[PDB]
Amino acid sequence: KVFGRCELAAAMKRHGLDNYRGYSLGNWVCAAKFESNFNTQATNRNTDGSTDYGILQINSRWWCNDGRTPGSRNLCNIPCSALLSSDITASVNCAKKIVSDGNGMNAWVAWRNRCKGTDVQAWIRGCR
Ligand SMILES: [Cl-]
Ligand SMILES: [Cl-]
Ligand SMILES: [Cl-]
Ligand SMILES: [Cl-]
Ligand SMILES: [Cl-]
Ligand SMILES: [Cl-]
Ligand SMILES: [Cl-]
Ligand SMILES: [Cl-]
Ligand SMILES: [Cl-]
Ligand SMILES: [Cl-]
Ligand SMILES: [Cl-]
Ligand SMILES: [Cl-]
Ligand SMILES: [Cl-]
Ligand SMILES: [Cl-]
Ligand SMILES: [Eu+2]
Ligand SMILES: [Eu+2]
Ligand code: NA
Repeated sequence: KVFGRCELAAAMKRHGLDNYRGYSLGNWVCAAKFESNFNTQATNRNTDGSTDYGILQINSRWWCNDGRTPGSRNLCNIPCSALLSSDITASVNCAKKIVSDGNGMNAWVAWRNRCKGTDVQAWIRGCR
């Protein structure tokens, strides 16, 4: 599923991402934009051979099992394929663990590089 901007914002908010670990809603929407362009079906290989899955591009090196990432952990106890669902419940639940891991949203390199320090509130501009 490709989410609308305000649609995804509404969904993330309902799942409790709004100011989760102090990260306001726009931070989360902004991250999704540059990780997946709002597409729950997005997958991308990383150089280390792990794969990123879903709206928030959650890595198979640590967070989910895809069965082809050697020496990896499945810390959200979930098959990676479940992060591609049009229901973002699993991604959001997993993202809460990731963001709580110590470095906050810096875990998403694209967030640090493209969202951090910017006017992220614009990402929820006009949404109810
Ligand atoms: Cl957009
Ligand atoms: Cl990740
Ligand atoms: Cl694996
Ligand atoms: Cl393969
Ligand atoms: Cl290896
Ligand atoms: Cl594990
Ligand atoms: Cl599995
Ligand atoms: Cl949803
Ligand atoms: Cl933090
Ligand atoms: Cl990670
Ligand atoms: Cl990441
Ligand atoms: Cl800005
Ligand atoms: Cl801006
Ligand atoms: Cl915001
Ligand atoms: Eu990646
Ligand atoms: Eu760690
Ligand atoms: Na894994």
